[PDB]
Amino acid sequence: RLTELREDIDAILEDPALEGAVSGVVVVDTATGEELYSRDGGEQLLPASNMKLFTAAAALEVLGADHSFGTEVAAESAPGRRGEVQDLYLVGRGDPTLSAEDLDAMAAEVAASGVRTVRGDLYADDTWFDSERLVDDWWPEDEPYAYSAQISALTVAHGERFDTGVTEVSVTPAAEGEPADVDLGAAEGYAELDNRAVTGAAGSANTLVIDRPVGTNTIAVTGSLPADAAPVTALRTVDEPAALAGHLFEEALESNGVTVKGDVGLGGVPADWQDAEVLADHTSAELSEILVPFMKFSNNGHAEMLVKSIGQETAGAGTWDAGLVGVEEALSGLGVDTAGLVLNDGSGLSRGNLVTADTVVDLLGQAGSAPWAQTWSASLPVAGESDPFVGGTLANRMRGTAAEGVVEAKTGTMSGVSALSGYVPGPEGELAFSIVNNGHSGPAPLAVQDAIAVRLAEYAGHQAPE
Ligand SMILES: *B(*)CNC(=O)Cc1ccccc1
Ligand SMILES: [Mg+2]
Ligand SMILES: [Mg+2]
Repeated sequence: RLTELREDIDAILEDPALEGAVSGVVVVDTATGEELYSRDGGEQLLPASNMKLFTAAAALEVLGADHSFGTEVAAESAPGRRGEVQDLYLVGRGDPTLSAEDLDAMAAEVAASGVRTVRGDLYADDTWFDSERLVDDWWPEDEPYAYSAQISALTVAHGERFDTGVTEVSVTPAAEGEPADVDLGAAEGYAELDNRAVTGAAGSANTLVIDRPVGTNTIAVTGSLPADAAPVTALRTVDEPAALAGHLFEEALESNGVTVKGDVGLGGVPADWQDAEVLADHTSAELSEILVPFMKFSNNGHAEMLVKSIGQETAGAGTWDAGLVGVEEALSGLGVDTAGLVLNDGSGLSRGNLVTADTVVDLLGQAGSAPWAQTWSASLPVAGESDPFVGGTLANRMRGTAAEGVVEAKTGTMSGVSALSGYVPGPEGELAFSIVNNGHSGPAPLAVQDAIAVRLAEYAGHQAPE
């Protein structure tokens, strides 16, 4: 029975899609610790987004399932009879899920506290983290896209997925020959527009490009939207997430009757304030809840914020340097052997990251008997599950197969790197597996990843639902 399985997995790895590819494959029955499969379990490989497994584990260890994040508004002193304060400070402390609406709720609190005029400047304070926005080796041609958003302590999160530091751009065709209409979303009056996009003849070719040219804050739109095309929308990153948080907050104060006479800028709360008057605050949901939209959709912004939050917890330094030492420690503390790990970021985006697959499986072991096991395993995408907040990055994979509704795993794909790692729970035993692929040159071996995962779910004692 165990011998049959071993051969099958051999055959699934004969796939011509894994040509020129090193491939780490490890499976461990978790109730015994018996190794069911190993091939190159100790080869170091880029993990892409599976690196998040490591980050998420550390965040629960260091910050707690119970941990929550805060944002505050501060003046040097409370307002008086005339309802005047000088400078105002929006201070964010690494909340990954802060909305425009939470900003509006805070704006109303500022109004309900009796401020009617900010006479000075409004300052965006994100100094709870350092201002290194990007990891060193992340690719500049990549910076305009959501998963590559700049990192900050004070970032406005968009939508129910809480994609941070981005705005939504919408492009609507007009009459043929006229400029397309461009809508910059949140970032209106913040980010510059360069619109060269035009409406083309009805049923012509869509050639629309939406860019943020490197090292600018300008949204350059080019190409031709067909008169009859549906409205196009895209999430693009902005430069300086906090500053936009600031912008959006002035707008909210205006909408809540509180006038600003000054400027909106980056600024830290001065040291020489004696006892700041906190005029408004917001608390995020708890980590265990935030884990869900982070892990299901693989949120890179969240990953890195989390790392910088670990560096604040273990050292009081919202820094990649400190947080990464933080994660390594936490994993070690977990009983994980971190010899093969090289940690260069929390999202997996960096090509300096390295893992081995024994290591990943190891992590899955330890995190499995952890006090916070259920909140951990509940954040993993569940194969074939159509509801986006259950399925996640596995929603439209392994449908109609024994894997559907059972296999919980994290995904991870970029050029030449793909990974799948997680649990196959079943009647037989709760299995834990890791599949990491490097070298391959065509499409990502998702078929292969699937084949294995589906075999395991059967080995564990599941049948395809029909
Ligand atoms: B974690 C699931 N995400 C992805 O597969 C997209 C991604 C993100 C970061 C690194 C590689 C791939
Ligand atoms: Mg605006
Ligand atoms: Mg089943």
